[PDB]
Amino acid sequence: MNANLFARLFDKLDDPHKLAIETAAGDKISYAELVARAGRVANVLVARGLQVGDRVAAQTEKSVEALVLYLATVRAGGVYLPLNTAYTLHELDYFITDAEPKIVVCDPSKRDGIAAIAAKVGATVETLGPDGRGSLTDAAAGASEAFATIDRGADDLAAILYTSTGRSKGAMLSHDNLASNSLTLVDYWRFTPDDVLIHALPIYHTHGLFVASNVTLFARGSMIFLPKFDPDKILDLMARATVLMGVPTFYTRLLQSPRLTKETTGHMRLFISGSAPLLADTHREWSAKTGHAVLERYGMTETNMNTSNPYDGDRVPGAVGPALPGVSARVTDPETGKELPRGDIGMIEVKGPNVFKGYWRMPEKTKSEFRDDGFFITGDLGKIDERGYVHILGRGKDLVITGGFNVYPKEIESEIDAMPGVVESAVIGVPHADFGEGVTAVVVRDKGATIDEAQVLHGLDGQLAKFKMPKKVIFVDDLPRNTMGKVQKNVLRETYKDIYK
Repeated sequence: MNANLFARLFDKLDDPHKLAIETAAGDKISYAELVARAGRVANVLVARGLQVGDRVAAQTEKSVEALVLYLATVRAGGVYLPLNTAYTLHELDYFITDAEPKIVVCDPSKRDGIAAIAAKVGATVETLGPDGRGSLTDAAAGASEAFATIDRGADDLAAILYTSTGRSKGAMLSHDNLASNSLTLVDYWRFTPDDVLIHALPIYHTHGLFVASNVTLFARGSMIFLPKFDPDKILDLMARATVLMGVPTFYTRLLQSPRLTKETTGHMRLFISGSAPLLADTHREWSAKTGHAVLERYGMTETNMNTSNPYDGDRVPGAVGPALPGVSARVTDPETGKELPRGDIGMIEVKGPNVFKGYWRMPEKTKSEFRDDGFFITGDLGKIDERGYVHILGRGKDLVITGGFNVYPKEIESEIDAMPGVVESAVIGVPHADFGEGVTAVVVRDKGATIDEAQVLHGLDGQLAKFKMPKKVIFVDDLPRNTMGKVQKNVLRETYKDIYK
């Protein structure tokens, strides 16, 4: 039947009156109520000139109404284009010009400001504020709820999400890209209609917009729709929720709370982290304080989710799990494009029903990033181990070259980080008359941890090829980090420039 994501989500409901969404104010919206809301908004969009295939660009603060706009856009056969709330009027000009949306929805504060930009591409402007009120909401109230969901095929567009070295690119995502991936995750992450997801992520990125929302809705579960992340509120809610999706900072911040215990997390079923790697130390602490594991998973705008750690059993250090059902992952020589033996490091490529359709109005870039056999070149370097787990090892800028051989610091860092007493390691290359660069590990230990330099080197023995062995292990109270909290390896290289003199 209809491949329209809205139809896949809402066509057959056994229990339409069950909770879909609890708002931050505590309002309850059933599945039936959510569908009706979407019907009213879809009627407004069509009334304002939205035709099948047109884009709706939306720069909205997070609200249930903003989520409804996404659903309504796809229902009406439109292509939903969320835009980071951080974009200035000048920055919006780029996206609106590139995408040529028919409708632009923005905060009431920008209404008159975006008028000229919108007029340039022939778009109509509506508004939606952080409270979910605005011209869109005014109009929807007076619109009919009945709407015939537009027929769409698997490969028809549902959304465009822009990426973050060149200009920002519009990733074209199909109905089946979105439906296939979240349906796969419902099963892989063992969701049921009894699940309650704490939703504290932005909805202008893949994670909060698609993964959290679509997985919950395909599962027939519900979400508690928070406007933003707040450690105390989340702790509050865990007593009556089952799932949390977050990013590492969620977990590290939560860990800083005396409130975090086995009891306060006793009701929870599943914790997931994405976007950036969790430290092994954080995995360990979370497990020690709460009794729970935290699942990690590899994904990106162009591919949705590619892998996930298994629901049951072993996390592998440095890895984010095997390819999900339906998804193919491989590692290739970055230049020649030939697949490498398992365990060798190269370019990660993925193929599957999750992979996007290309970049909007950028045919040459689209051509260059796909192999002849349909695999998408991710830009990420890494390896796939003999167990099939994917290890992401960065994007190549941090390369160390020792005795003429390439070394990827993350490969070594994950092994050291997995050792008891280790908070975090940073592997760098500094001048070494014999090897050009000497592999060097700089390690933060737990207060009073007993692990020493010899123990780290012994632990690495056998785990990695000999040429990758650090020549020295240096212990420090902390790592230098930039204002964004990223470890500064240039600073480390300056500090330790003379260690092999």
